[PDB]
Amino acid sequence: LLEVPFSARGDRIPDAVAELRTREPIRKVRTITGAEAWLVSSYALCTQVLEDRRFSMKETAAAGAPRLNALTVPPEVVNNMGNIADAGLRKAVMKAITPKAPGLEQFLRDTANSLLDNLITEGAPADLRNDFADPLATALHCKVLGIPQEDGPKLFRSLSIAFMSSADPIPAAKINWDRDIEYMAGILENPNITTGLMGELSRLRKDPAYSHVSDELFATIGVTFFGAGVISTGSFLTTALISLIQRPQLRNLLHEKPELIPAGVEELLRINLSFADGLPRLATADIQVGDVLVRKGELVLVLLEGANFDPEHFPNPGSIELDRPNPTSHLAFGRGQHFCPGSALGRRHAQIGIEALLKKMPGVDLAVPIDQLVWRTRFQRRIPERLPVLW
Ligand code: HEM
Ligand SMILES: FC(F)(F)c1ccc(-c2ccc(Cn3ccnc3)cc2)cc1
Ligand SMILES: FC(F)(F)c1ccc(-c2ccc(Cn3ccnc3)cc2)cc1
Repeated sequence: LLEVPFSARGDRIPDAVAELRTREPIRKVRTITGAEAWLVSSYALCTQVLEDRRFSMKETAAAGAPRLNALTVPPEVVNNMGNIADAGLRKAVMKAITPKAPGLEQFLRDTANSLLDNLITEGAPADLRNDFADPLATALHCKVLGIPQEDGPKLFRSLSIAFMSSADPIPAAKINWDRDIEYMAGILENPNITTGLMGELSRLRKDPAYSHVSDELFATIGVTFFGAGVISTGSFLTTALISLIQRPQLRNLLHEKPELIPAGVEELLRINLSFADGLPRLATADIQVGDVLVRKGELVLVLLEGANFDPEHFPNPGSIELDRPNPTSHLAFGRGQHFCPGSALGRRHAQIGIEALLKKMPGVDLAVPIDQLVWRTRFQRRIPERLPVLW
């Protein structure tokens, strides 16, 4: 039986996705746990699944369900956004993580420019993942959360394990989870934390209108938004920079006309292979999806690059076109109930990171042949361990 995932490489889509989309856009596969699942790979069917709440994210955590991979968080946390909504906290969380907070965009620029200055001073080769994209992501999310910049690196080092995609439970994941929860609980008791997401959560925690919300949920919001945000933005920016380096004509165009960078980033989002696995959902009813009657209790995997390279929806899908008529209709941030709450911040992180890099390193290029990149395996993202460049 066809095993997923197909390839950990984030620099090229396997030829098999297109043939699967054409012939079997919903197809039975085996996951790394040994469970069976339905892999959905066309734009039409991917959108159907994500927009039908009966395909439940929450129920993927039920005991005895077929699993894509092992949980790395407590089962209740799989429903974290539903818990946030039920607590009446959605508006406050969204307001705290907008890229339009005063001084945040300028903080992003100053930080990106400082990171790039340090690389230039040290001399090529430079590692654009470990010494640019991930530190930029980490610094951004410390500022967004309102926590000390010096705490970022230790929090960041949990993520190589927290976002593993493993057949079995991971002992280190619980060690790091409990420790990072204790950190965020301490932050909520820290009177000097008055800004960002944790500053706001700290205030709502003492507000009688939120008296019933548990201290547990408040800390969980901090841990999960730091982790999801840092791993997602660092990983997306890293693999977007590869796609840009691989396209010197686009690199030069965006350097010459940086007003096109937002449109470029939107296409880089569309063609991005950062998510290593399909998005998992558990059917809570018998539901027809294409030629398959998905049965209650079965696992469905929504393959984002299946949708995003679907030639029916995105003609010439492998080509970056800055003037498509449906440019944000990609699924890089998902779709439906669980659409990424950090999408605006993720866009701005990448836009500013690319703007700064192209200004400082207009001649940026890989310093090793592309096949020498080492792609992380059994992880929820596809990323190179190091991204060596010259300029
Ligand atoms: C380019 C950057 C990003 C990408 C590509 C991305 C991608 C995604 C996708 C595809 C989903 C849907 C998962 C699903 O439906 O199963 C998602 C959800 C989520 N994202 Fe992002 N994300 C990014 C940035 C961020 C940031 C900056 C934050 C927070 C600061 C964040 C926090 C979350 C959270 C908490 C969820 C869970 C939503 C839910 O369970 O309803 N992400 N993200
Ligand atoms: F909202 C957040 F906190 F961000 C959040 C959102 C979703 C998850 C999630 C974790 C795993 C799986 C799949 N899976 C594997 C084994 N069992 C279920 C699906 C969803 C976790 C946290
Ligand atoms: F170990 C910590 F650092 F504490 C840690 C552990 C796990 C998470 C986590 C947050 C969300 C999701 C689901 N998810 C992925 C992309 N979008 C949603 C999975 C994992 C965050 C932090």
